[PDB]
Amino acid sequence: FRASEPILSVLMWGVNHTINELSNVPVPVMLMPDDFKAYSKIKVDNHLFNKENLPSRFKFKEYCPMVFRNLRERFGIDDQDYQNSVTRSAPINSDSQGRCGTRFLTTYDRRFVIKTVSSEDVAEMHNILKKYHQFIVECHGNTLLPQFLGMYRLTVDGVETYMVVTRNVFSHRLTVHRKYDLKGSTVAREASDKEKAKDLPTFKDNDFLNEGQKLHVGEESKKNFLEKLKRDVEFLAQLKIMDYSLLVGIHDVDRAEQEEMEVEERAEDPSVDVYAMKSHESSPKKEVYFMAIIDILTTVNPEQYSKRFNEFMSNILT
Amino acid sequence: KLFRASEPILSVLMWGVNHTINELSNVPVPVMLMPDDFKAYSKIKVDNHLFNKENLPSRFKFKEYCPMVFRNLRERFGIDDQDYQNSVTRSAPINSDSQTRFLTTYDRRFVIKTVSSEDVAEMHNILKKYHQFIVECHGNTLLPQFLGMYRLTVDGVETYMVVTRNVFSHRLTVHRKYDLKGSTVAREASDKEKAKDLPTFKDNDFLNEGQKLHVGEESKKNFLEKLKRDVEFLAQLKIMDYSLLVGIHDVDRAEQEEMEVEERAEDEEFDPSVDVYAMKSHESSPKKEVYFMAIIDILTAGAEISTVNPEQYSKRFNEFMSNILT
Repeated sequence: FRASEPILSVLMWGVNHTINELSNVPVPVMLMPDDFKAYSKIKVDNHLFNKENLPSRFKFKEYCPMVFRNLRERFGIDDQDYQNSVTRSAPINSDSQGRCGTRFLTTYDRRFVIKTVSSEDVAEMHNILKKYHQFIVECHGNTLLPQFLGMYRLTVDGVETYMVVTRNVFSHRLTVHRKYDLKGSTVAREASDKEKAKDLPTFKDNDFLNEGQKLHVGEESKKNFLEKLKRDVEFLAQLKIMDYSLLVGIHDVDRAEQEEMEVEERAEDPSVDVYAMKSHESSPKKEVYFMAIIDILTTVNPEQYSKRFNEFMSNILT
Repeated sequence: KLFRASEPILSVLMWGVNHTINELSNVPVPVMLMPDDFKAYSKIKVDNHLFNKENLPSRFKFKEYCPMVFRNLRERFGIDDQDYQNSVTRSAPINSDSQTRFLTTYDRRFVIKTVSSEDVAEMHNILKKYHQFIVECHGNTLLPQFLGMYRLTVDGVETYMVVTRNVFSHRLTVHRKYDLKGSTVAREASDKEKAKDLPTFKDNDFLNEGQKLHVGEESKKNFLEKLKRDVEFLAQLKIMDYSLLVGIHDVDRAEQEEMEVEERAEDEEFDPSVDVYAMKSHESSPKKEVYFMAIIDILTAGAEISTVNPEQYSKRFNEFMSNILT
């Protein structure tokens, strides 16, 4: 069975079809250059058949099936785990920010996020995809960079929709009590918005800066984190990357307890290194940080944005 | 991991019966078939660029007629969809002895025929009646048991196919074959068929050969009763020109053939049908042979303009076949 929105049903049907389809096409010894130009396209038109959840006519297109499929194993994700996260239960909405873009979804299990990109972006992914993949080859899938697991284009009512599935920054288990969108840019737009008075506000640079923000990772982990950062922002620099920021999610354990308790009261802490990473445990007082670089796709010119982004983040940690 | 065949047409088939059957595994089995189900269909258009082409065409279309009705016709004939699927996708379907094309799954259990646009239409006209018939016979007929009907397109060329459980068994070999039409003497014999392969002998060939066909007296009854209602059903419609396929399997001969095969692994280097699976077989009154009989062409001098009609062909077909077995 499928979802609510006909597009969410065509998505589940698509990631299911494409992944199964891929289960029969053998894993190559290496990715040829054509694999970064290939794609799969499917046009369905069922008459009086199978329509209790799917549109009678729709199209589904998967960009570079082989390269993302490899990017998946490279990020240690089992295709079938990927498939079930998307087809088991319809993907719930998260919060599609009030600006550039359209929507932000997340699988029922909160593990993967489905961002609806633009035709422009889908073209950017293709330009960068080859280099980015080679980068991922020599990092062993260890980066604060978004780990792209798949990119699709669904069409319903002749309306094309582009999407870019990616493992989320925040964990699928633990809750993000306080969030941030550190751009690192020299003082411009970065503060009080209606957001501050929202469900979960996306505070910016100066908000975080004035809060004398506590981010004690240690001296062992802060090193390893900042060293990733150095090579990422440097990679992006190698290829003109447009205004990207660092996503910051904070999880207060003690607060989590209380919330968890009330839930248990009405009837009457740990991330997972691999299966929900990007997490960072606090040196002392119970907290977990979630940090990773974010809008790699799409006022001074960005090559200089690198050193600034790293220098801003270089001071956060302790 | 399921690779494909030689001809791109056989690869689009395996891809199709695999896609459609999996697709069907998610659409629940109805309490009953609505009238729309006999008018429905599923259509798929594939266009892969530089992807998945070591066995499949980069662009192709696949269409399945009335997915729900055949899927029901399948369980009604006691066939598991996945068993059906694997027979067609596990290993490319080999060619048979086409009288356009005649294929058979690697396991010899299902036969794939290439029908015409006309036939595909005939299937639709009869499909609701035929299905109702199958409902009240418990899948026990000498009539072809249609399991699926498709239309594949490659190089913009449409191809129609009608999958059906075969008359002959997938295990036992047919030593002598026949195509008994029952029609009053005419082309009641085979020309270049007598060639050397497995000849499709005809009425008069069978008639002159003093044909022994001892089915018994308990099975002869059940067969003729089963035949009476089929040819009568076909009559009720308009169907004609159909014949009865007859396959004979000599056990003792089979032994020898089987032995030499075992003998070569020595030098150079249980027995009958399954009522359920091979359900058209008939044991001979004496332990010596197995017969395979079922109606077949259900779709498509002096004075030509004044011949035999549907209602007349019925009684004749049953009367001719009524004497074959004893």
